[PDB]
Amino acid sequence: RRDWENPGVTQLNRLAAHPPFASWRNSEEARTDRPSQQLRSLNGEWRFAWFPAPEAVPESWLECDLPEADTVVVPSNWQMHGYDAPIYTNVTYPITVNPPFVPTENPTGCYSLTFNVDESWLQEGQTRIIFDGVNSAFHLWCNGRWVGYGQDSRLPSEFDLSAFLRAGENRLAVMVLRWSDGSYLEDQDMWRM
Amino acid sequence: DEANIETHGMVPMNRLTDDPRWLPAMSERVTRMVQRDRNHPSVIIWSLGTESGHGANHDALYRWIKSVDPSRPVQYEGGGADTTATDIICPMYARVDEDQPFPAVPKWSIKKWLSLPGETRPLILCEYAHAMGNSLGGFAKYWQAFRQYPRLQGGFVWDWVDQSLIKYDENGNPWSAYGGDFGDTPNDRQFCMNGLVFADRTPH
Amino acid sequence: RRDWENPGVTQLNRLAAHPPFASWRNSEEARTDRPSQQLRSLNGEWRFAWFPAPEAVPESWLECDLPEADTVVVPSNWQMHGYDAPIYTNVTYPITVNPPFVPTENPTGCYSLTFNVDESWLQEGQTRIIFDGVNSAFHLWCNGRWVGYGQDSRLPSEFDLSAFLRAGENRLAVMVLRWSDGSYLEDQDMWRMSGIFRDVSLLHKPTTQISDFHVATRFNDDFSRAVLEAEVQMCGELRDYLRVTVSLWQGETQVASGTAPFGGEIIDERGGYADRVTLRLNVENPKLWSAEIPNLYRAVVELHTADGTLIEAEACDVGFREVRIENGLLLLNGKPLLIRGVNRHEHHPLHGQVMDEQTMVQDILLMKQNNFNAVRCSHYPNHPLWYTLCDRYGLYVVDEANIETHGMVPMNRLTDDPRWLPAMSERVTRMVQRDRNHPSVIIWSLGTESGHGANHDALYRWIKSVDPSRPVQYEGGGADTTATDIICPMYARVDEDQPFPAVPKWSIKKWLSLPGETRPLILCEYAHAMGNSLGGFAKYWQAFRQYPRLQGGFVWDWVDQSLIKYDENGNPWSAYGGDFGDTPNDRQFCMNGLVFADRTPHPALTEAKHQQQFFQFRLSGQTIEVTSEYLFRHSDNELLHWMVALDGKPLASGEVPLDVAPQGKQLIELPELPQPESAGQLWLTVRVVQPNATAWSEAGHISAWQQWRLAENLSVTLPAASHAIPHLTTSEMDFCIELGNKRWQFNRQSGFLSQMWIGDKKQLLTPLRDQFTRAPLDNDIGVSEATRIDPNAWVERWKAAGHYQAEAALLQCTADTLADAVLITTAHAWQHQGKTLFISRKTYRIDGSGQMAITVDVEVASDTPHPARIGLNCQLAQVAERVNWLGLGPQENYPDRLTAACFDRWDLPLSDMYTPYVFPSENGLRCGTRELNYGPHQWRGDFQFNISRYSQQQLMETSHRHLLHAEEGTWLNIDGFHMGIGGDDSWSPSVSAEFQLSAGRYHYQLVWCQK
Ligand SMILES: O=C1O[C@H](CO)[C@H](O)[C@H](O)[C@H]1O
Ligand SMILES: O=C1O[C@H](CO)[C@H](O)[C@H](O)[C@H]1O
Ligand SMILES: [Mg+2]
Ligand SMILES: [Mg+2]
Ligand SMILES: [Mg+2]
Ligand SMILES: [Mg+2]
Ligand code: NA
Ligand code: NA
Ligand code: NA
Ligand code: NA
Ligand code: NA
Ligand code: NA
Repeated sequence: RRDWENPGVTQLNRLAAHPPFASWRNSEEARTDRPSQQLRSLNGEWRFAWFPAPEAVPESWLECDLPEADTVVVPSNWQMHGYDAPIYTNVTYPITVNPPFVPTENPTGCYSLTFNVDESWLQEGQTRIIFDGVNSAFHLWCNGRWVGYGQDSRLPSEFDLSAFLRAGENRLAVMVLRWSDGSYLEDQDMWRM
Repeated sequence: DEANIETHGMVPMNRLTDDPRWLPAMSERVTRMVQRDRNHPSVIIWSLGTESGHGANHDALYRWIKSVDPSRPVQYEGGGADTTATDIICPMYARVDEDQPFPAVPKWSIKKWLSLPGETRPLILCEYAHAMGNSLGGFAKYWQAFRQYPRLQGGFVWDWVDQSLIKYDENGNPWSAYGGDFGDTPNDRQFCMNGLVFADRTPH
Repeated sequence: RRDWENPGVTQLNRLAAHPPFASWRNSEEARTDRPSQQLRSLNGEWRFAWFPAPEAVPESWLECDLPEADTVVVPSNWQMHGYDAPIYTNVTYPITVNPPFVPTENPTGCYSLTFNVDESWLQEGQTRIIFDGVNSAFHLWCNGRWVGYGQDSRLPSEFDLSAFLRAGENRLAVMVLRWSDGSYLEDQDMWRMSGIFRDVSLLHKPTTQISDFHVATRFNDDFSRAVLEAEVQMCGELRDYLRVTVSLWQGETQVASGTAPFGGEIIDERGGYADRVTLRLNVENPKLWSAEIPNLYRAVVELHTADGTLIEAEACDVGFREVRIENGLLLLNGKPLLIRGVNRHEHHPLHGQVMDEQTMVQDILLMKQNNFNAVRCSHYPNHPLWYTLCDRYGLYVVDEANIETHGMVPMNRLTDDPRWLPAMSERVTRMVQRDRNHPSVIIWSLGTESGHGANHDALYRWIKSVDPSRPVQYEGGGADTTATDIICPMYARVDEDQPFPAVPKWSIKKWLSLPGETRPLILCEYAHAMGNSLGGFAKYWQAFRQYPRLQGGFVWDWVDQSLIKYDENGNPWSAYGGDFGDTPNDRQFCMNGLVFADRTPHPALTEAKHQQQFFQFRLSGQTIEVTSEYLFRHSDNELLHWMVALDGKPLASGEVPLDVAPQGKQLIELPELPQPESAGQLWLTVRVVQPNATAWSEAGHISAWQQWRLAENLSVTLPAASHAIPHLTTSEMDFCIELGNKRWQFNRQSGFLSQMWIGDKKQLLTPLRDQFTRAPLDNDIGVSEATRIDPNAWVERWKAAGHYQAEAALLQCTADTLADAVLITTAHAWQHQGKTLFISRKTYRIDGSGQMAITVDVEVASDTPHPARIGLNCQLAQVAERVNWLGLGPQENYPDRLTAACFDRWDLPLSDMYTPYVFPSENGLRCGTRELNYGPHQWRGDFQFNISRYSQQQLMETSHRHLLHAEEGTWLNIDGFHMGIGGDDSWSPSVSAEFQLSAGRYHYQLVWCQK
């Protein structure tokens, strides 16, 4: 399935959209808008590898960090890290106009992260992952198992990781595609990253 | 608040937005936006996106919003700035006194646009006074009209900050780069710099 | 991927929807609409194998026929071949409600077809396959390779097989799933079946082709001039030499034509559509289309080169008509319509939901023959041929999207969820893209019973934007939401409000004038014709005619959804909910039609025909005023026949040609009617007859009728004096009376006439007793179940009050000898647990002439539920071939459903005095009867009666008509009064107050004698 070349598939297993949540367990913290122990940020150093196309991504990556990958800061546009060139085009699409298809040479960004989750999250409640922005489409894996897929580079994509998380170390695998059928709806006059 | 939808490069511009096949993809960019930001008081108007012509998908989504959230007007400039999918006449670069009668999507003088037969909507340019390089000549002409005409309620200058990027030379000294400076081609060169301030926020 | 449990995946590799194509390579064949060599049918014998789930299907099936498979005909529903059971459920979903998931045990139908494909089809062009209907989802394979997937059981799914085919033998494998996420949007109240129930075919199109085309017709103020606008789209390589020619034909005469190269007008800053072209043809004095005169033109769309070389041609029938709502009225060609509509499901007693041309033609003819001019596709796009037939025969059509989520809680849980907007949009948009060129379709419907959600508002606007030529309606959420141009309630009553919270059903007359309301009102459903129903139908039509903005409605519904099953002896019988083991099920609720599944009319059909007549009549003196309700046609195929009779005895008759303009009037002066030579009531009956046969009716067809009482001469002459005097004999247990060869016996213990003798042959099998109950009609029952009682239903109120258990208690029984007669006086009280329900006081006067005059006076406790009837009954020993009566007929008629019946002398075989409702109940009643004759018996008076070989007891104890058995003798029920049957709906008391027996005291008299 080349879900990234089908406008009929804009996501897979993605949760419903909603207003900003923090899941406070103290009304006074909610009122004052202070931090919430139930909302953790995964921003920081991640592992990253660049590929010319998704077909070039090694399957071992799903359950094992790629030795040749680099440690980079997230969030970020990989063009700003020098992996490939940012493209500045106004009206004309950066790829051949042939919907819903995109170029076979599709820059793929493979992000990964090893993290731990406090025990209590594993015994009760629902734990979801929130990607406020991924350009322009991606597939998600947690501990080697496929979780979901999502499009639209400017809105959050959320997925329930409750059934995927384990005690100790967990690993996220995010394969980001530069181009997708979603690109046909994102032809803004700005740098294409 | 504007939906992440722009199909400017299509020919015609509404080839996708008038196609029911793309209604699903388009609807999610609109509906998920409203679901996320509808509680923000700062958001006072919803936008269906930009430069995607005027397609039947815009009308459907326009009505969806009007139904889901009647507290905010909905605007969209595609297809002539005054279609059935916008509550506000929101032209891009329409001039103060001079008409630009392009076929199908003319940009009437804003003073004239307001009184076209049957027209009663407020007019707020979603884009005007292209601030590219040494620009903003004639800016005062817009504000004199905004103040004299009740229904001419302003607009949004294009735009805030230059989209120039930092590159370094041999001596590791930084310089502002634009289209094509990364080997990117085809590219549109300096057309990515239309701000009132430099990328570092230094005022023009 | 479990695509069948993902509302985000409604298809894979499916081609865009479009109007009917045939890819003619000859313009003349396109014009005449003859067959096309480029459109083959793959209908016929296929290979089929049934599996309990998709995971049980062997991979070998993808490239090799399964030996265990059977050869079956396609199209078809596999439940009809017996592979599994069809399920009948109304509102509750046939599967657990857990969107978007379905049962793991999901019946899977594996179809396959080995067929040939000629090399010419593969050497060039595009070969695609078209599945007109697959219920409810399927994956497709061609020569072992996966092609695509499709959902929405009521619209065609097309795929390009150009790259999968080979010259010679090919094999298609189709895995059909019974359940899918699509099922959540298909909760219509009908049998739940599955399979490839619609046509399958192969269509060859050129590389450069016509990919779509829209036809529009706009007019000037008086419709004296029209402009036909045709937008045509193409696929393939764009070239300057390409051209499109749209020609309009009226028979073999080309009336107009237009040619132009591709390239539309500039649309936006990026230009226009280079792959599109709009042709505009001027048409002077166009012949207008309507259900009255279905005038049609032929539009031929030719894709060709600059100098005339044809690439391909498509075409359609064009009906010049304008549909618009103005000032609160729905107008057709500038005239306010009056919809005589009916809801019609696609149902066949043997084939299930497979539709064939014969059946469709038979339905249309019956509909038009019974004065219907409109039909609603309840509740999904129909078989494509349906629209073509409606275009040609002339019926107004409401095309409806296949969307119904009745079983959800609340009803709009999915339709208000943006996550289901994609699935919903495809059912609406693909429908419009398919049927937008059919003139018969005058209104689009967004579906039914799915509440009102934001998705409806979005799609409503989409249609309004894409096709401004037709109004859009939708009843969900209150029938008057922002998603409907027409107030279209279901079962809203005429004068009575039903103020339900949130979604009240206002009296239709009240609904129109609610503050701020200005829209027209047309019920999308009314007069629920379930079983013995349609009582009160005349009230709706009187309102429709008096109020301009009340423009009709669609009766629910056309045909009973019963299915044929065979007994141990191989004889067929009609089955309903649960008869296939299906459970849960909603029993007989699937049978609400005006006609039986085999299309035999129910008695109600005639009441509808009469009320939907297109000619109205008024009588003044000897002048009959005929008014035409036709909006466009003159009465050029009608003659008025009149007849005057004295109590059934023809006095005079004649004929007069009708020449009335649409909405015009005609005065007909009847000649001098000579006074009768005897006493009695003179009756005038008029009938509109169509001399000539038509495309929908045969010569001599009766389209309308009406009756009037003329002069009446009350009899004042007393009977010839008798010399004989009946002799009264008394015993401890009986009061016997004898006169000549006749004898009467009254049981002194029961107080009823226990026997009568002609000569010395017994006349009764059961004593003549009072009866205050009736075998419950479906309307009496409502949704009351034995395990789920609804206390409000009439049957429940009667049961709770003990009307069915009441025992007659003798209060009096005397006998007096008069000058020339014997007088028996009786009095009974029916009590239930100390409560006196009824009191019956009678007198039987037997004179020397042998006549027994029975006088009855009944008292009804004001606080007991109003009784179903007030009469007498007995089982006669006689079993005669015919029934002759002077009263309303010839068909079954009840107090609130007798406008269609006429007063006259009727004679029918006993069998016709019984209406075979699949679910047995009180039936066959005839009202306003002054004389009844059966065998040597004659009853005179002013009563209601029904007569058959079935007792009320058997009828109420029997669930299916094929289980009834003729009892000994003939059961006779003679009522002085009978309650209405109702029908405004069949799930709440619907009998209007004026037809309820609430007078408290009743009186009636009957004379029983021998002829
Ligand atoms: O119409 C427009 O004009 C600007 C030109 O700089 C810029 O491209 C905006 O994104 C676009 O909406
Ligand atoms: O409201 C309705 O009433 C009918 C009852 O027989 C039938 O279920 C229709 O499909 C439904 O729309
Ligand atoms: Mg996609
Ligand atoms: Mg642009
Ligand atoms: Mg699905
Ligand atoms: Mg229903
Ligand atoms: Na102003
Ligand atoms: Na720019
Ligand atoms: Na009316
Ligand atoms: Na029903
Ligand atoms: Na005539
Ligand atoms: Na019964």
